[PDB]
Amino acid sequence: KTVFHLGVTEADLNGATLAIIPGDPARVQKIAELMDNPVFLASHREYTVYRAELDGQSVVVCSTGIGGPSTSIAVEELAQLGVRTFLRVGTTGAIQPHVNVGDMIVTTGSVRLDGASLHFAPMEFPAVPDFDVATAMKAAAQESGATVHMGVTASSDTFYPGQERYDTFTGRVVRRFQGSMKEWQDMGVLNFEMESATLLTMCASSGLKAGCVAGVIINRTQKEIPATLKETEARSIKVVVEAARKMLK
Amino acid sequence: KTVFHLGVTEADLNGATLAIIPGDPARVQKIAELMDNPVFLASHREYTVYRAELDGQSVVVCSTGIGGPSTSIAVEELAQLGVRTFLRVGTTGAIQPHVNVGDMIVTTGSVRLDGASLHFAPMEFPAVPDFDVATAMKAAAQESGATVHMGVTASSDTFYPGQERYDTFTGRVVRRFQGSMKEWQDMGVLNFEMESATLLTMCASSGLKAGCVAGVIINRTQKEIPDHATLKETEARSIKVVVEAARKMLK
Amino acid sequence: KTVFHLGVTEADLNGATLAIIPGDPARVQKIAELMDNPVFLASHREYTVYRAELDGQSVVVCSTGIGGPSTSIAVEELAQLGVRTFLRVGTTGAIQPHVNVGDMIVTTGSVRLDGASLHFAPMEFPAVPDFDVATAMKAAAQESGATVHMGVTASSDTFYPGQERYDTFTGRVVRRFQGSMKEWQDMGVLNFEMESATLLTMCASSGLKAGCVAGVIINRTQKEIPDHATLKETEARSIKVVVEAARKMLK
Amino acid sequence: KTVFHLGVTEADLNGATLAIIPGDPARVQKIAELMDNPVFLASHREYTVYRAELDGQSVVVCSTGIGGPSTSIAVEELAQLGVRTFLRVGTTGAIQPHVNVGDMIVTTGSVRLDGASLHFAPMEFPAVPDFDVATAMKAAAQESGATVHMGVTASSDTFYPGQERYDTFTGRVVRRFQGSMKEWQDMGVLNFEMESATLLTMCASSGLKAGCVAGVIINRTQKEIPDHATLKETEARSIKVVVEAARKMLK
Amino acid sequence: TKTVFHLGVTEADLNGATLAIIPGDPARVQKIAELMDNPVFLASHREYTVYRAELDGQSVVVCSTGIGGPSTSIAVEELAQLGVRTFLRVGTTGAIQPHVNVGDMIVTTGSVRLDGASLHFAPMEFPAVPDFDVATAMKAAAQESGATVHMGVTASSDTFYPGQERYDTFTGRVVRRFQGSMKEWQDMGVLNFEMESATLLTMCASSGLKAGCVAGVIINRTQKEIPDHATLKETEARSIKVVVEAARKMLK
Amino acid sequence: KTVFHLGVTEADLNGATLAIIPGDPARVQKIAELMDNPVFLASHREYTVYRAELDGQSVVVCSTGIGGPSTSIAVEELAQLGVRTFLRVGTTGAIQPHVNVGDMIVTTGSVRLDGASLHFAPMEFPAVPDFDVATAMKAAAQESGATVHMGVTASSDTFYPGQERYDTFTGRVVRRFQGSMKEWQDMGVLNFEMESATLLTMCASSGLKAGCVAGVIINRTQKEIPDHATLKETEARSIKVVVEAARKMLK
Ligand SMILES: O=c1ccn([C@@H]2O[C@H](CO)[C@@H](O)[C@H]2O)c(=O)[nH]1
Ligand SMILES: O=c1ccn([C@@H]2O[C@H](CO)[C@@H](O)[C@H]2O)c(=O)[nH]1
Ligand SMILES: O=c1ccn([C@@H]2O[C@H](CO)[C@@H](O)[C@H]2O)c(=O)[nH]1
Ligand SMILES: O=c1ccn([C@@H]2O[C@H](CO)[C@@H](O)[C@H]2O)c(=O)[nH]1
Ligand SMILES: O=c1ccn([C@@H]2O[C@H](CO)[C@@H](O)[C@H]2O)c(=O)[nH]1
Ligand SMILES: O=c1ccn([C@@H]2O[C@H](CO)[C@@H](O)[C@H]2O)c(=O)[nH]1
Ligand SMILES: [Cl-]
Ligand SMILES: [Cl-]
Ligand SMILES: [Cl-]
Ligand SMILES: [Cl-]
Ligand SMILES: [Cl-]
Ligand SMILES: [Cl-]
Ligand code: NA
Ligand code: NA
Repeated sequence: KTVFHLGVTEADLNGATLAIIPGDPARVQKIAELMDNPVFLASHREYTVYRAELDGQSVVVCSTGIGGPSTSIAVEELAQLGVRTFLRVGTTGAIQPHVNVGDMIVTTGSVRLDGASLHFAPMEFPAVPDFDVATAMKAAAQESGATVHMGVTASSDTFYPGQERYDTFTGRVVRRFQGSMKEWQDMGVLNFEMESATLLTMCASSGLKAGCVAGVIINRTQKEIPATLKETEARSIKVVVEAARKMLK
Repeated sequence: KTVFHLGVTEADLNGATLAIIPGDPARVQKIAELMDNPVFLASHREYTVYRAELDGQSVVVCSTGIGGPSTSIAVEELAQLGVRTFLRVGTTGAIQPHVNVGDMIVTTGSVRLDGASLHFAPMEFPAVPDFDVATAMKAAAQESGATVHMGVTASSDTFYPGQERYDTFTGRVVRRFQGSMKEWQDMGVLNFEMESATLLTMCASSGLKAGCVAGVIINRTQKEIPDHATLKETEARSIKVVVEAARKMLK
Repeated sequence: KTVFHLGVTEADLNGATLAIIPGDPARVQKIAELMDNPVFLASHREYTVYRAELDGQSVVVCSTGIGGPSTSIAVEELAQLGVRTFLRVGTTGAIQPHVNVGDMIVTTGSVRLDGASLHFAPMEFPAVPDFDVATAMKAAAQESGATVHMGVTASSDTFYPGQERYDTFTGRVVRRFQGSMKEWQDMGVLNFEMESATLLTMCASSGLKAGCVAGVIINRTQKEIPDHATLKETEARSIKVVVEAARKMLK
Repeated sequence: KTVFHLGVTEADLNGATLAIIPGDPARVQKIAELMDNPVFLASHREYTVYRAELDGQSVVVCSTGIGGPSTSIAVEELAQLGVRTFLRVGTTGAIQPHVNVGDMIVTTGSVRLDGASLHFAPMEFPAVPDFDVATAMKAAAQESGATVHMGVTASSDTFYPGQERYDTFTGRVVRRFQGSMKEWQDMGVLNFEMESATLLTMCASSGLKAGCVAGVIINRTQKEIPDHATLKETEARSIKVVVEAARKMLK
Repeated sequence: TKTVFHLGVTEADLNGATLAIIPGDPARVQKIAELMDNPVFLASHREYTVYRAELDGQSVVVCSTGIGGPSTSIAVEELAQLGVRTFLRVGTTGAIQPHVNVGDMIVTTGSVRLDGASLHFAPMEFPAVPDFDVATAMKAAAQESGATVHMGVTASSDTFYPGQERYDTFTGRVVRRFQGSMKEWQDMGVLNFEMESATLLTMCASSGLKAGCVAGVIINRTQKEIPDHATLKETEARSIKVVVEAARKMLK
Repeated sequence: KTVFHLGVTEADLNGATLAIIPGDPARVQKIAELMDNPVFLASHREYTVYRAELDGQSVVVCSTGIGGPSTSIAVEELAQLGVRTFLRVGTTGAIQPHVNVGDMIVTTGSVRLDGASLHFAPMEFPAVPDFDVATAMKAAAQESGATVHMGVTASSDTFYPGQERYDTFTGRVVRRFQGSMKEWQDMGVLNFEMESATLLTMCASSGLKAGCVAGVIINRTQKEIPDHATLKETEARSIKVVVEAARKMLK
């Protein structure tokens, strides 16, 4: 009736079966403001929840927090309340030189460098989006006029060593991750983020539709920031909202 | 010059950048036969290579044989002569009761129950089709008015124990694969085949575009295997779909 | 300001080399209020930061959010700002019959059912606390008058399947975790939690000092589900115990 | 009493309990031709099947195609029809400088770099020939008067990256196989082929006798791709040797 | 009237002992029991030399384990069938941190599992951790000796040579897995190499038994590969006194 | 110039290139006394070392103790002093109903249920004997009139749970090994033993010749402790066979 972490009920969702799930609680409201009749529902820990409407239909907006453990909680509890479709929006670091700060990336498969995904399916199972959601997300991202890239995302449990950052307190990166970036680069992996491997594996093995779209906020091959930036977020959230439109009507 | 197993040259392909790759060599000619200017190129081991023309472009048809290892040879060597897109057509066993004998399945991702995918990318890497190919194949399948499913495929190095078959010489399945089919069923996996995990992982980690479309020849929830007039028909429909998909890619 | 997520500088910390790291941002304030001169520093995403004084020395307080990935960012950036000692306080589910709601557990080693710990050390490395931190935590816990258990904690990347919960949307639990609780019971594992394996492995392999203490808010084996009052007293006792442990660590 | 892929009944094999299993369908006839009363039985996909006699007893010749997946189908379906002894003959690449082209190698254990073996036994189980078969093979190989080597074989699911070939479309070798040849070479491993890991594991764990003998068609300390001048002579020796090994098994 | 397979002692022989001291080397069994009260030779079979003694009025077993977790697991299991619940290992170890000297004592607070037999008790993710009481008793016994005492992580290896990344061997070869592992353990703060603690701690920690491991540093791997003779018996002496003191504290 | 554990020199071995390596120190003298000129050399920890002569050649006899870690030190240190061939004789527990107490088993391959084998080669490498040594051992066993079985041996790092014994202090066997005996049984594994996986892998990957023969002292379909008289009988057979095997190697 009423879930452990989210602090909402089935009634609060008003028949919603699609969710937009940004990482940052501070983005939930932003996204809801782009839809119709946004209403605040609840906020507990990293879970801020809104209801809104698109084309006359209920949509839920719920933040995940950073990483797959907290993402998994959110997805499962919305699912218990009737949600069947999940559209993730986020920020990403690009690892290809042809990929630009400001570009959108739609994830066609994730490399599983996370742990939560294994709580749903064995390593050999693909971290793959629902086909309709990936489709809708590509359309939406191209409709924004930005450059869009479809493809493989490296989904890490850490922001630092698992993305091979060396500018850290120790300067160390464990063997498994030493040289990992060049390896992903040669395989044609586009980008780094931290939630998609869990999300996609969990959804694809559990009877749920999911996808991931992210705006590129940094490129790891050049490193340099241009600042501005907020527009990338602005574009990201317009695109995810658009994608939800296409899933609905 | 000449690639080692395929026995063809760059000139032989006549500028083709796309391939249809069935498993069965018998299918190579039947597929070429549906396009323009079918030309036989080579038959070596399990590799029978034709050239043909679609919309004024050369298309290669090349069989892979059964399993990832032999497929991996076909792809790599075709790639060396300049092929960049690979459309696999194969047969499959459904493991969902709603999926009927005759339906088509376009793989959106493969469970890697194979060995050869590991020779290209580590287990964590997704065995996923290139999105355009998968899109092309969906459209082609729908437009031919066939029941088409999009989903995850379990892609196994064996036909028997790795697909949890007990009607065998020993009757025994190793621990890893005992109860495995039911697990795949609970997760929503649609089908069993033997080549896609290798194909998809290889291509996606190598700068090549690939997809896998397969005709359902058996449903593993029913006991009784379907007849000859259905097998031959499934193959016929399947061949049509992949060629139509090839057309959509070329433009 | 000098770190990506936490948005503080080392100066903001006022000398602090010890941090108390609860999971819930809401509890950051309550912990700091048990000490001297609590000061709000920042709040970004799951990360709320306070400093305060214990016996005239600076202590930072910083939420982790739920799970190893968010925990790991907080620890690294706090380490970047000179923090060297990490006192984790949390809630836990018990799996031993002899451990009752309201007891304290001090982790002497974590079962690594997480993924982020593998980003600092391969699986064979022990998820173990700094001995000094564990000692201090035990002495703090006993001096509270509470019942205190020392032992192994199962630290899971999920709240549901990885803690073998079946009260879920699918009701399904992957093979790896089917029967996992029974196995942990038989092995004498004391409790389930979500951040200890990442924290302890990270610190033990990075020249940093860490321990974990948690209040038992449920016993999964017995189905002890407690009052809001009990839940409150337990939370209160935990926070108090961790502040005391902090006081013992301080020179 | 029939089988899915092979297209032959039990009667067709006329009581045969032993099969010679080359990889290449074109070697089936040639091996059959060295025996008595050879009869073509069937051909489907990579499976070409003959029957012949040695010393008044029936023997099956069946190609397996390239790799363990296609091999496992063949071995399983022969086994269903009463075959118990499997003698594989193939071509191999030698990785030790002291092994010459034209030499014979009898495998005494395989490095399992395949995937299909896992479908029969977990990785810890050795990929080991039946002692008798391997004895017969050694004897037959010596009698041919080529140099014969007994030892460990690396059996790979790929021709290219898993045998550390770099003259490829990408030139890329995944971390796991990057430096693998220098490792095998330093462990005294003798050669590379693609089927023995699957064959040996499968039989050794399933109540079946098996071995693998191979003609050296290339020395990998020299070149990557085999040249045609060589294939012809080494083949000739290989196929006589394996027929001699079979005669010896039958008594 | 139970009499175990390898040890060849009975429950009666232990006279109620619930604590054991378990050195690697049979030569040390008598030396340790000789530091105790009323030592009695019980049995010797294979690498298993067993004595009984008493300490602050309670029976104690001394039993060698031999080298490695396989032989250790047999001894621990068989002693447990006979009522033993607490196990204190003493041994030798090689230091891998520059600040740790020959002569120092190292008390293991957790082991890197580079063994095989630990997996026969618990899967890799389970921690090879001592019982907190024993480690405490061991810390305090060790400090009591006026040796420098170090608490930390120990790499517990199934080999003396490649697993501890020794190159001065027959082949000079080290398999990929252990190529450059020493530097990695150094970088992570790991203190020392030895061969029994992962099996011992994982086994007991998952089996309702109390265990710990204290070891004297016989070599520093920043200096040489092979351990020197002069250091041996002085470091042996202090080590066996430390373990005897730790058992006292355990017993009360 | 000496070795660290064995306390012997190259001089002490007097040119010997073959070793007989039993598990039990007690056995070393009894083996040596079956040859010419036995000479006690050293005894330190579990390593008793003798020298003797067989057909005018020096032979070393060196005990290993129980388990692969102590075995590995013994083989390494003997090899540093120029030993190249190692023949293990040990005791074993059969798991097949038709193997009797008293019988000999020569190992053709070991299931690697140990840890130390991984310190010389990764899991996929086969744990297999030198074919010459295994041939010598089979011959030595047949000619002495004992029953010999050739086959696969499960080589375990523990006596108890790794060999799926439940009559233990806990009655607990970890998931990995629950059901494993039946699995080994069903695959045709002959026996259980603790040293062969380490020895065979280490030697096969390091240019040394090795083998393992074992006297069956127990059958797990029986679970009985044998008579003093049948135990001593078996040991006498075991050692006679290994010495005869060593002789065939020197001829
Ligand atoms: O290079 C990047 C850019 C963004 N993120 C995202 O940043 C968030 C944490 O700040 C995570 O949720 C993750 O998805 C990365 O992990 N790496
Ligand atoms: O149940 C089935 C039916 C068909 N196939 C496909 O059939 C071929 C062998 O018959 C293989 O290439 C495989 O991809 C299966 O794997 N399983
Ligand atoms: O049975 C329990 C009880 C508490 N927690 C803690 O509760 C939080 C989830 O709400 C996590 O941070 C975790 O540490 C569990 O994971 N499992
Ligand atoms: O260097 C070589 C030489 C030959 N083969 C054998 O070549 C066949 C395909 O050409 C396979 O069956 C394989 O066993 C190799 O794998 N590698
Ligand atoms: O550098 C060292 C020093 C000592 N030991 C210990 O030495 C004993 C055998 O010599 C083993 O028990 C092992 O624990 C090592 O493993 N490495
Ligand atoms: O059932 C048995 C019988 C004997 N051994 C052997 O017995 C010795 C220990 O008693 C070890 O060397 C081992 O190789 C077993 O492992 N299992
Ligand atoms: Cl976000
Ligand atoms: Cl908390
Ligand atoms: Cl062949
Ligand atoms: Cl010792
Ligand atoms: Cl023995
Ligand atoms: Cl039993
Ligand atoms: Na094939
Ligand atoms: Na030993």
